[PDB]
Amino acid sequence: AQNPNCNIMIFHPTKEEFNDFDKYIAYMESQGAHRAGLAKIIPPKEWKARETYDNISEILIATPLQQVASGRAGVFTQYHKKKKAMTVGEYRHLANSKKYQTPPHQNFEDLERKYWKNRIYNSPIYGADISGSLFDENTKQWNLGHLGTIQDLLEKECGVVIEGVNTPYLYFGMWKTTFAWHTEDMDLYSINYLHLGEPKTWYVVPPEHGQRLERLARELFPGSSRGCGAFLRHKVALISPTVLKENGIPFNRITQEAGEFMVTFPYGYHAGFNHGFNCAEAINFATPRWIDYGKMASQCSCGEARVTFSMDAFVRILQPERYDLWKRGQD
Ligand SMILES: O=C(O)CNC(=O)C(=O)O
Ligand SMILES: [Mg+2]
Ligand code: NI
Ligand SMILES: [Zn+2]
Repeated sequence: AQNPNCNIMIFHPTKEEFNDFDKYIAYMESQGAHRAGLAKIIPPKEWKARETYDNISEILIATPLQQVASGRAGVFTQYHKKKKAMTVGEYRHLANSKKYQTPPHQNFEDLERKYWKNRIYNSPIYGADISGSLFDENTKQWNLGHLGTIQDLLEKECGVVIEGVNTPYLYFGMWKTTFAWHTEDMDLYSINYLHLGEPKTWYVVPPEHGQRLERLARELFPGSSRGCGAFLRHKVALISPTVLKENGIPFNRITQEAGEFMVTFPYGYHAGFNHGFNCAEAINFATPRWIDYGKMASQCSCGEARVTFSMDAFVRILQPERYDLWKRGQD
């Protein structure tokens, strides 16, 4: 068995190997990358996402989200308070202000220490979940707006044609902006490209150990667990690495820098934080290996998780028994 300790693997494809996205994902899996839940892909030196980032300031962040924490420093939830619209240039200036800017630090480990000590005492503002793309249309390799769609994969594997579309999303971050512990919708893959700015630190639980994280979360968030049998789908709970280690939960960590891709694998729980002003692009995708994970994915039906249009068909076809209850949650 390849990668039996479930380490995060880092890949350096050549420009030739960067042509065929599906083939490269399957290669990485042949080497055991999926066992970690997360892999890094450093693009060949010949590649670029676009020519420059000098002209992005007028992108609008219609609904910036202030991430307000409750709990203790290593075990907390966050809620998203909606703020007034602002441009990317306005958000960048805000990120760099004395109130929000990255503190002085020695290295990524020192900054990570400071994040976990102090996150809860601040409420950073995240420009998350913005439909759009920063890939040039002429970028032919690993262009996250030109991937094969999940609806087409389902149709190719299973023969059933379904409605829905699959487009990318932009994330503009600042120091301390946080992504809570989650798997993707329908336990899909994700791919995330850090276009510019400061790093993103990731934590990940191997898919084979995801239920250990779920059991800890039920213990640590006992009201939420009574409310919903899949409350991590709400994407609000944070647990620090120190607390994970105290509770014996297997996990790994890695820091993504600008110009690098991360892939999350089906049922790989992940969480993390941004180091300072940055911009990432991410999208979900599927492969043949995903289908069995999609059929088994948990679902929130309490009403909180509320998701895209395109998840309907995935539930309907892969999980027909659960469909009626889940759809009630959506309505
Ligand atoms: O970058 C972020 O805030 C969150 N990203 C992801 O969870 C992802 O790409 O799957
Ligand atoms: Mg612009
Ligand atoms: Ni994710
Ligand atoms: Zn729920």
